[PDB]
Amino acid sequence: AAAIGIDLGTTYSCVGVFQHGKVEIIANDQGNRTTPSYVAFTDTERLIGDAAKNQVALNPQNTVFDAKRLIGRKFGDPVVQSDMKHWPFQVINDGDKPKVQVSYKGETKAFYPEEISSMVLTKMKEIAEAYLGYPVTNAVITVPAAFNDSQRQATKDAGVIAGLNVLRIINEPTAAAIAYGLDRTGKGERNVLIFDLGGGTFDVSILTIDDGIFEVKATAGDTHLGGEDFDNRLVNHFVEEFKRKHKKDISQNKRAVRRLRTACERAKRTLSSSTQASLEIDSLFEGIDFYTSITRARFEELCSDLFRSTLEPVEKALRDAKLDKAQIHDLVLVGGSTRIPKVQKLLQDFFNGRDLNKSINPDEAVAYGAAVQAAILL
Ligand SMILES: Nc1ncnc2c1ncn2[C@@H]1O[C@H](COP(=O)(O)OP(=O)(O)NP(=O)(O)O)[C@@H](O)[C@H]1O
Ligand SMILES: [Cl-]
Ligand SMILES: [Mg+2]
Ligand SMILES: [Mg+2]
Repeated sequence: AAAIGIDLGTTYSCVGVFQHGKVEIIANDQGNRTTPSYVAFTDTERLIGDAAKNQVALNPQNTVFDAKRLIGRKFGDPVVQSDMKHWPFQVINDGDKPKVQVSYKGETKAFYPEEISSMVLTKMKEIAEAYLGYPVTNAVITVPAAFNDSQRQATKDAGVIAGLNVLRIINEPTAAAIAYGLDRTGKGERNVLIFDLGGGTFDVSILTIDDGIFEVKATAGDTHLGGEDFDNRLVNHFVEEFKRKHKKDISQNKRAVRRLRTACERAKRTLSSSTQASLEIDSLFEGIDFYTSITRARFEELCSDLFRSTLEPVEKALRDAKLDKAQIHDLVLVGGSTRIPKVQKLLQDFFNGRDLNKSINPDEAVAYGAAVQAAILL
C-alpha cells in the first residue's frame, strides 16, 4: 500500500504517489492535476475542490478559502485581524482561536481552520484512492518553511482528521529540491534557489544541501503576491474596456466581477502557451454578453511591475545568504505562476542565462517531492 505526497496550498492542492519506480501526479474527477483549496456549505451538501470553487459567485458567504492563512494562529494574531477584512465569509473568536462561521443545512455552524483543511485533504485522499483502487492511510504533507510549531501541529491535525497517518510534515522548498533529486549529492555543499510564485504567495528560499542534509540559508518574498493579483490586473483592464464598449461600470456588481475574474484566470492560463486568448462570458452584467480577446504582450504590460517585483526578494535572499548569483548551482521553479513565460525570462535573465529546473509542472513539483519522501520513509 503506497503512501501519498500532498501539497496543501493556499489556493490549490496537489497529490502524487510513488510506485513502480516513478511519481505520478493524480488527476481529479474533472481531469485537473491540481484541485482548488475550497470548501462550500449549502442547504444540503458540503462541496470540496472544483465543485466548491465553481459556485463561489453564487454562495460567497458560505464558501471558505484561504484557510492556510488562519491555520494554527490565534484570533488576535495581527495577520488574522488584517486578512479577515477582505474575506466574504465570517471569522469568529472561540478561545482566542479563529473559526469560520457559515450556514450549513439551514443551521449556523463554525469550523476550525484545521477542520476546513481536513476537508481539502479528504478530497485529495479520495482523488488518490480513485486512482489506486484501495484506501490510502499514510501521507507526507507539506508546509511553508516559515510555519511555526503550532501551524505544523494544526496541519498534522488536519491530516489525521482526514484519516491519514502523517509520516512527516516537511517544508515546501525541501520537497521541491527532493523532486529534482538535489539531495543525493554526497559530501559537498550545493546551493539551491527555490523560486515559488503561487496563487496567493511568493516565497524565495536558498538551501544549502550537504550530504543529504538541508540548511535554510535565507528566505524572502511577499505573502500577498501571486497569480490572484495578475487576475486582478486583467479584471481591471476588462472593466475599463466594458466601460468603452457599453458605457457601464460593472465594478460595484459583485456577481459580474467574480465571473469576470474566473474568465480572466482561464485566459491567463491560455496565454502561457498561446499568444492570444478569447473571453466569452454570457450574461455578464445586465444580461449583456462580453466577448473579447487579449494578447500575451498586452497581459505582460498590465503586470510588468508585479513581475519585475519578484526579483527584489531574490536579491535580498542572496545578500542574506552571502552568496553571489554565480554560486547558485540550481534554480527550481515552483508554483503555477512560474509557468508564465515572462516570469521565466525575468528570472533567467537575472541569473545571466542559467538553466531553470522546470521539467516538472511547477504547480506539481512540491507534491512530486513529497511523494518521493513518503516512499522513502515507508
Ligand atoms: N499555465 C498557467 N499559467 C499561468 N498561471 C497558471 C497556470 N497554471 C496555473 N496558474 C496559476 O497558478 C496559481 C496556483 O498555483 P499553485 O502553485 O497551484 O497554488 P498554491 O499551491 O496554492 N501556492 P500559494 O497560493 O502561493 O500557497 C493560480 O493563480 C493559477 O491561476
Ligand atoms: Cl474530484
Ligand atoms: Mg502548491
Ligand atoms: Mg507560500
